[PDB]
Amino acid sequence: MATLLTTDDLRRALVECAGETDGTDLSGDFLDLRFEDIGYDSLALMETAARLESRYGVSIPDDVAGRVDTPRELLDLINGALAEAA
Repeated sequence: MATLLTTDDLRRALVECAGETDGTDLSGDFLDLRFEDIGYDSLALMETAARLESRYGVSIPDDVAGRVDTPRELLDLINGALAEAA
């Protein structure tokens, strides 16, 4: 359905917040427990994503993205937003 952004892309966007970290299982997956693992409630990461998209150029989906509980959701969010943007 979409193939604009990539999983590795969301990774970098999330590293900007925490570059250094000796606690991450990046040898199999990082979505099964990314938002739940760290303390990133939908109320904290909300504004964080609001600015993260300011550079993307795509629309401003703060509602659906604001209530993002899982990490993989954020990726599929900006992705579909870019496809429709064009």
